[PDB]
Amino acid sequence: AMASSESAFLAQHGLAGKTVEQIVDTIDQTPQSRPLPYSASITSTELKLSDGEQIYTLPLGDKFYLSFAPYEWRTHPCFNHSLSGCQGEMPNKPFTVKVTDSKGAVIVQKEMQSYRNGFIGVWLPRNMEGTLEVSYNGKTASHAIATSDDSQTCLTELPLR
Amino acid sequence: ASSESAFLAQHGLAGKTVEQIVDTIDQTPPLPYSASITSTELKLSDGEQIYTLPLGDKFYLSFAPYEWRTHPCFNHSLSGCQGEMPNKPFTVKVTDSKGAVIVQKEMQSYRNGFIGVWLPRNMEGTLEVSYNGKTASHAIATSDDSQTCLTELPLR
Ligand SMILES: [Cl-]
Repeated sequence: AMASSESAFLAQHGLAGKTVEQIVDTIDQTPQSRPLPYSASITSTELKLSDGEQIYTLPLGDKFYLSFAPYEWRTHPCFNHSLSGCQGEMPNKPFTVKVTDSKGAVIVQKEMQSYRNGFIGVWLPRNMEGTLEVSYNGKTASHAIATSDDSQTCLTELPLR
Repeated sequence: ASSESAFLAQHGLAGKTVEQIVDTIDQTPPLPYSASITSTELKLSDGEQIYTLPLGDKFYLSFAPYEWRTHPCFNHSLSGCQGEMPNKPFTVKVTDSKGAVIVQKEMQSYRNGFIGVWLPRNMEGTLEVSYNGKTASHAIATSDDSQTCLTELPLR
């Protein structure tokens, strides 16, 4: 009969009518310093949103979201990515990004720009295992990744050497 | 925890992707809640409040082949007029405007007489359904304002 607080939250933060990917992309890529006015974190299966004590959960779709932040000097640990609170070391930098699965298939291969928050997000098939490689100005980092339901959505262990 | 998050947990929708939730609902063999799907979201209600779950990259189209009788339908929901041919085998083909075959599958209609397909967004094309040497066809589109229910499929 009446609009939920959850539905109203969506409407007031610019998120109504968007697909869940567009919502995640919009939030992760917002060109503001952190923290954002509301909290947002992402797991293998849910986007969690909050205006205060109260939490809304939006199911993800067919694709797993991995957000990673390459670094040169220092890093911080991360399991589920905070779209609203975390700052990576390298904002607005051009990277070359390659994701390859366990049987050699290239899933991602392109030039990507890190966001204001220093992260890059990719949308990946679920239940794969593979490798992410990142490269910047002659330097590279790589790390094993997986996209099962218990896999992390945040990868910060990418020291460029 | 919000009314919304609790609702999902309580009805065992927690940790499912939005496609799994839609599939579960549409394919159920008497859900204690209401549900309606649009081009861009799933609406859920407990009768007091309405929750909205954004869909993903694919459009959900639910359709009902028929032989003798049919009913008009805008967006697909649990309530309203149901389909006509429950738990039957069909062969479903979807071709896009440039002739690419998008789906070609044998699919079983659900207890409500519908079949659901997940399609790329912003495409136009044709849906064709076969059953016992009879066929039905209809133009379809998956734009942000297209309907998610198609009942105009007379098997002939
Ligand atoms: Cl709510």
